[PDB]
Amino acid sequence: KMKGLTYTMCDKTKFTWKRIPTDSGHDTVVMEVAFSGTKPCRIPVRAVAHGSPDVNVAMLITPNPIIENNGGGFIEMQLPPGDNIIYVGELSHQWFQKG
Amino acid sequence: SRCTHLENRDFVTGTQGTTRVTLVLELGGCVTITAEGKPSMDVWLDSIYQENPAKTREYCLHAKLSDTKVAARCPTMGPATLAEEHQSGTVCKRDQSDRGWGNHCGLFGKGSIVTCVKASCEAKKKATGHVYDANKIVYTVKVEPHTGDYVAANETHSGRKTASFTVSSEKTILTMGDYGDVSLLCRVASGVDLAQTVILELDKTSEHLPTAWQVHRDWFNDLALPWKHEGAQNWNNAERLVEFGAPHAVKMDVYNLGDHTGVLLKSLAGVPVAHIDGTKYHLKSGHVTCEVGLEKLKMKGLTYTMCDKTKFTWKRIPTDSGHDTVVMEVAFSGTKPCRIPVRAVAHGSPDVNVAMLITPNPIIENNGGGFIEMQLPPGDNIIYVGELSHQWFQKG
Ligand SMILES: *[C@@H]1O[C@H](CO)[C@@H](O)[C@H](O)[C@H]1NC(C)=O
Repeated sequence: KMKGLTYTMCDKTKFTWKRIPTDSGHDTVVMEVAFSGTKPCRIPVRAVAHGSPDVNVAMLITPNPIIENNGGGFIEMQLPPGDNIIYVGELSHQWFQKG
Repeated sequence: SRCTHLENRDFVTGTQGTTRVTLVLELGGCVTITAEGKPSMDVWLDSIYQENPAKTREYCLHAKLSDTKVAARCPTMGPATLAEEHQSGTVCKRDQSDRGWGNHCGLFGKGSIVTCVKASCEAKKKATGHVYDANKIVYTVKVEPHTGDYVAANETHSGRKTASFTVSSEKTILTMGDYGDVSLLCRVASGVDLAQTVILELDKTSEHLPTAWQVHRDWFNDLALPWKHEGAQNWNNAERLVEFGAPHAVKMDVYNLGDHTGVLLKSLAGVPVAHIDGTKYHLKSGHVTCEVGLEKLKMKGLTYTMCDKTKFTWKRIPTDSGHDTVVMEVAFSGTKPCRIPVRAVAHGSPDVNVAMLITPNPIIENNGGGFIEMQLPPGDNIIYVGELSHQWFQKG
């Protein structure tokens, strides 16, 4: 079963990193975010090929990423080569993908 | 939407200037009707039935054989005879038996022999036929407004309306609550061939059989068994379940040809069933032709506030219905009646909304309204319900 598909989307303003986007060595990117609302909610995660904001290119490895009353901040994803911007609502981080 | 409960469906589409749509409605089909600026409607033929259709010919499946009586005569004395030959409810055969001296008979030759067996039907071994009357058959047509309410097949939509079409039923108007009126005229002769049709019925209490079968009139009259009409006392053609074994002196051998139920059931394999709800005999296949009047339907809540785009969640995530439509249901968390802000985008082209809704002007009410059905172009799309979104891939 998919957990929390009926949860509220999180407030896009209320994110911070705990751990900035990082290459895992498996072509995936890993990260962790904190969220500051007192809530269980669905994380608004996406990524953009730089200069093309319309097409979301985030292939998540963590499907339907969710923050819970304890736990949930960690996200893993895969991205196309070249410049990308990762977003977690209003958080963003320019990511360059190798090869 | 009743027509999501079925894997047979049709979609009918009128322009803004449409009135009186003409349909064929079939049992186990369902039609969704759409018109620009009108609420969409699910319309279906619910049932075709009659209370107590006229019993025709009964058939007997298994004979109960009794009172085998024999009489025989010596070769000069002409015909042997029994009173049985003239009684009701007997089967008889007349034949020639070899006779001679010691066959306790004067002369060597062939003597007349007659045998008669009393032949009733075995208890509950009847196949009764029934015939429909165009002056007493009821077609039932059902309608529901294609609202944002999802209700399962074991549950009933509160906006569901029913029209009976007897031959004595003219153009009938159903008030779809807040959605205005729909009118129906279904012509009961523009339907099933009731002269060609018999409801064949065996033992109703048979736990491992159909209640009845819908069978052709000529084929039913060609069943090769003993038969009688309602209230008649004795079987015509009782011969059909009795064999006589070749004569031996003063014997001819009466043999009961056994229960023919399995012979019938093999000839009824795959044949359309008919249900029997006590006195009501229902067809399970067949159709009617209707005109549906859309011209007095109203759009509900076009003057409601658009909903707060932030306050949505899924109850049920976007899903393929199998009809090329996508279905979903959303909750909304404002304490309100409001118009749902629904749209969809071809992925990478955010400007053109591609959501062809099947639920026009989708609305959330103080109870009900969250369900949405729509159609989308092939390839990648994003569905939105305000700030909710879901990437949808459309097949073919
Ligand atoms: C329909 O079936 C479901 C599943 O068994 C059940 O939860 C529900 O109460 C049923 N509805 C009605 C009205 O029978």
